[PDB]
Amino acid sequence: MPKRIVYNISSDFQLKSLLGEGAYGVVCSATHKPTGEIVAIKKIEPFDKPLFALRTLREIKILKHFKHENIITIFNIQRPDSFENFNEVYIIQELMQTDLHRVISTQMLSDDHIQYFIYQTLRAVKVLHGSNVIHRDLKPSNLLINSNCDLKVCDFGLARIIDTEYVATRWYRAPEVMLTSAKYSRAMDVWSCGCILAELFLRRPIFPGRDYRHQLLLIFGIIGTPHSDNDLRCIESPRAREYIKSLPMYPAAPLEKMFPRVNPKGIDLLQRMLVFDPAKRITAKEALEHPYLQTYHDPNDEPEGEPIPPSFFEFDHYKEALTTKDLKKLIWNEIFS
Ligand SMILES: Nc1ncnc2c1ncn2[C@@H]1O[C@H](COP(=O)(O)OP(=O)(O)O)[C@@H](O)[C@H]1O
Ligand SMILES: [Mg+2]
Repeated sequence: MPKRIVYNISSDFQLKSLLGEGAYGVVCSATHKPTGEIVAIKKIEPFDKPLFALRTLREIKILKHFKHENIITIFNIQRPDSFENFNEVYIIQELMQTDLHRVISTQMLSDDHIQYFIYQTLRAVKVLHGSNVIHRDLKPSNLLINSNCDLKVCDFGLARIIDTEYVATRWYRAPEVMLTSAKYSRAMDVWSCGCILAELFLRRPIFPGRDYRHQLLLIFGIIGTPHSDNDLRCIESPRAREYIKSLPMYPAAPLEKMFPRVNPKGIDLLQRMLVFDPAKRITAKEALEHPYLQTYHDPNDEPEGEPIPPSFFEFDHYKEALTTKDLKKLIWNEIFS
């Protein structure tokens, strides 16, 4: 483990390996000496900028509010010693074996495993959506996987309650999001799920855009360029509609020929997810009922979720901006709840 990685945690924990390292979070596996149980600990420094603190607060509230087989299980959160020296949050969770990005990049998955993985992802999206929560950052690296192929979603800080900012990786973001100030919608998560399913089939990301322009170019190269007014109707900005009209007119690609080895039923489901008009995209519930997933579908074992009021994230609607001191107290009081 790199010496540059410093955790200020209980002596009952012995850090083992670095699992993830970014500008927002750092994740390591650790041995809980007292029990010999190995866990994952996510370290976050949330108070340099408001966006980091907001992301931290949403992540911990969602983690502590949800209980679902396809949502990572949180075990504990370190209790800070003093409000003054409180500058790091440590989230203790169940240790998973790997993540779907690593699996896709290292394994030749069978159609059955692809079905099971997308099924579990959609089952988690169903409960979030039924609770009026959109994830906004679904992608393979945020899907945790165990040896028995159980999949659990993580990284809930970019979530919003449906009623500078961190944004999802461009490769998995819905087109309408990069074309205007689109209203939050469940359809954006479904788009990400479509990108994840396409990636499972292709074994590499399907829309690896180098930038905003390129991303839209790759997307339309596959789903087809919306041409008529009716198609361009979902786009609010007239400037955005004009820009789309300046792109080449691509027809929808023949996926049956683009994926001759893939299960036809899987391609059908994929085409129902990667639709330009967000309103025409299949819902998570409908996707679970799709023939491609009949082996796993169980209408009596797919939690619908319970509505969460927007006030759960009341801070997202503040007029007079929140100070970092305001956010520090909010996170502190959430830890002790
Ligand atoms: N509970 C966990 N068990 C095993 N690995 C994990 C766990 N949580 C995160 N990871 C690893 O750490 C990476 C980053 O974690 P993530 O929670 O997505 O934070 P970030 O906000 O930095 O993306 C994941 O992509 C995964 O490889
Ligand atoms: Mg992540």
